[PDB]
Amino acid sequence: NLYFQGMKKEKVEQILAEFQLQEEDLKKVMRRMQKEMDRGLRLETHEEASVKMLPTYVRSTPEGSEVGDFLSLDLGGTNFRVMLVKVSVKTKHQMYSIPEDAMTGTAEMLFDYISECISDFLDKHQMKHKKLPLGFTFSFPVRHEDIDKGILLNWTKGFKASGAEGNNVVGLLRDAIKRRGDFEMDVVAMVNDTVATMISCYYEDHQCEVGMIVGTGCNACYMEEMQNVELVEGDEGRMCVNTEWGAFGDSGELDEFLLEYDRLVDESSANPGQQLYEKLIGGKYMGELVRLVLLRLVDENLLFHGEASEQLRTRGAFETRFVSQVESDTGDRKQIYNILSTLGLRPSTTDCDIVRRACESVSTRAAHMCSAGLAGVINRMRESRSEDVMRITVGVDGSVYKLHPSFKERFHASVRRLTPSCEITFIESEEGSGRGAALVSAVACK
Ligand SMILES: CS(=O)(=O)c1ccc([C@@H](C[C@H]2CCC(=O)C2)C(=O)Nc2cnccn2)cc1Cl
Ligand SMILES: OC[C@H]1O[C@H](O)[C@H](O)[C@@H](O)[C@@H]1O
Repeated sequence: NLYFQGMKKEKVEQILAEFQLQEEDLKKVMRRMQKEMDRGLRLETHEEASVKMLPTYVRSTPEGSEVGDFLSLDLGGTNFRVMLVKVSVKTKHQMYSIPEDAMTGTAEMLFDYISECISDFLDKHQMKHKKLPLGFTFSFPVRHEDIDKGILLNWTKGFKASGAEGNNVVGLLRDAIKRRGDFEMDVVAMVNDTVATMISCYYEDHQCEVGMIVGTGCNACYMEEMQNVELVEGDEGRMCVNTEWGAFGDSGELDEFLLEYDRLVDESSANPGQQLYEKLIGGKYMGELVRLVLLRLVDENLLFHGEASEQLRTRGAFETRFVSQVESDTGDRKQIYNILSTLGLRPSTTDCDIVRRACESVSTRAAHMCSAGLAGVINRMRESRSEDVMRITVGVDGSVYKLHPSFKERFHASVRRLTPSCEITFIESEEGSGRGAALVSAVACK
């Protein structure tokens, strides 16, 4: 019965319409983000600011860098990456899966693991004896005192290792290295992944002064005028600021836009009440948002005969990669069918179409919300600079931006609508977070 199949779809659409954000909604978000950014930069309001605008101590500096071998560490997904880079060739690269116990255990365990992975890598390439300059991409909010010293403000993205928050991260790393005592490293720089991504792209294209990650988490950094970074002495040149925009909304700034699914995701997360804007966008949460929408549709007898399988009712079962796979479906529904069948469902073609619409609704909202953030930053920059038309390059990494079949296109379109009088070039970084840490280390070394 097509009429009834059709009636189901119309009811689904009414439910999914909740995810829509009009252009004026996005402008509001953008303005509110810019407001929060202003607040993070100012001494008077930094402590209260949800968007921390953390100085990175990465500065505009004359051309050039030290040459040779640099080790780069990259922590901030569940995979830890070690990279040898010769200044530039990524001579060698190894990725290591972080055990469950290390991400939610003690900082000692986490950093012991990291140190072990480093010895493994140094062994695979017979260079454990060589004392190397090391750049550390550490993808969490850090309050820096310098390029090589900064305290972890709080874990995000489900990290929970005790004894890390409030401590110098470079010290934690150094301590773990010393405890193992089988190699030595000169940790010269610690940067955020947004920062590393920007640096890696900047190397290729000097117009790159913004980095953005849309991966497990979502964040951005940009080159701010020193005169605007009240938290650091000096008015000359530029310094990269790590926005930590994922925490936008943590003070209520997004309340009118948060849906029931968002509340649910937030409440089941490792950091309830935190990173709310990130929870609208990041790959850690996207598949779960879809899962909750699907459960709602099942509850309304709109999907899967009103029955959800064990798998569909399993936390994290609807993987963000499935959202990407569903929206990649060519129209034969074959990809969608296979995902849902593996989730223990017996989907009809209508079921498949509805799941497609759910995915599109969540991912479009993610794209649009993300666009308001980036537009806020770029518009801010254009204003801070003398600029009628600002031509700028944004370096981007992260599986959501890179792998989702239509996120990038929706995101770009929306950003462009919100940034007239800007000309934004987007570059997808290759090795960005790893390569960027080595590059910053080479510059920090000179
Ligand atoms: C000429 S360069 O490509 O070697 C280069 C120089 C400058 C820098 C800066 C960071 C860039 C990023 C965007 C921007 O406008 C400046 C750098 O490495 N700065 C730095 C490094 N260490 C300590 C303090 N500052 C990086 C790089 Cl790869
Ligand atoms: O990994 C992308 C982002 O994830 C989270 O938002 C982290 O707090 C931030 O530091 C990082 O840049």
